Amino acid sequence: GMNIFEMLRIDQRLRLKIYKYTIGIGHLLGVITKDEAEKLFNQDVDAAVRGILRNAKLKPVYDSLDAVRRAALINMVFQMGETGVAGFTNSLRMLQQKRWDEAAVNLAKSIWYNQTPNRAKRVITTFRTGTWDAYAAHMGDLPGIVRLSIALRIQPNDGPVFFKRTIKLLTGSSYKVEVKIKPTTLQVENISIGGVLVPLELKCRVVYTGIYDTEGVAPTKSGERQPIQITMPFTDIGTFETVWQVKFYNYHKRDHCQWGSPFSVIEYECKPNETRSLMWVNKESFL
Repeated sequence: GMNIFEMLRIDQRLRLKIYKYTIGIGHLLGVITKDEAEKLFNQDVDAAVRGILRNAKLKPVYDSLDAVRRAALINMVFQMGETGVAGFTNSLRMLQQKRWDEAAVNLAKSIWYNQTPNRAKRVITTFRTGTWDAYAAHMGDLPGIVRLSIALRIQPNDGPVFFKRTIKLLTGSSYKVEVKIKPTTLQVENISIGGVLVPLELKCRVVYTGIYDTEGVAPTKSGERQPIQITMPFTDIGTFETVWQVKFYNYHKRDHCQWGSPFSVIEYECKPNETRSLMWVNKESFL
């Protein structure tokens, strides 16, 4: 009995305070309650279906679709409005004609996909298959988002780190690590960086610090890069894990870690889940 309401609860974060303007479960436009957000959400789903049915470009497609694929169309209209979705002229035709694979391929070429690829890929799987397969692993998503940032500075002079995205690191060195987490109540004890354990201590988003030691790390073979696993368990909400692509340089080639594109921080948007082996890592931004 999965349905559009639960689908949108997975795809659209809930906010009780205005944010860019927007509030509730993606209600476009200063503090509302949970029940009032839920009523607004139900009204907004209603408005999306009413907009489909009034629109001469969307109603015939909607009518022709099964209940599951109808939810995918409502999801798009909820996200971007009736007029925007009615602009998907070719894909709509493909859906009406039961050309599920062509529609799915065409929808993924859109700027919509590029702007919100995780949500778009789920919506597209729903159109393609007429099943809720793409939402199965999101059963149990926690309602909130986790934001965390990781920054490195080379000691002793708080020096910058550069990419070229391949991060350029120096062996035989010490880096100050800063991890900033929202919400501030979340707790971590350690981050592992390529198998190097970095104990983290809270100071003062909430800010954790440690020191990442690269003494004894082998330099990367010339013209090659390498992944390093990044792992940070949280106390209750699961484990953050990702890969960085890095090149390690020795003392003689240290000039390579003095030039390039700097990154002050990498920002991650994550979504915890009750039972998934790892939190969802939805966005990574080098800044």
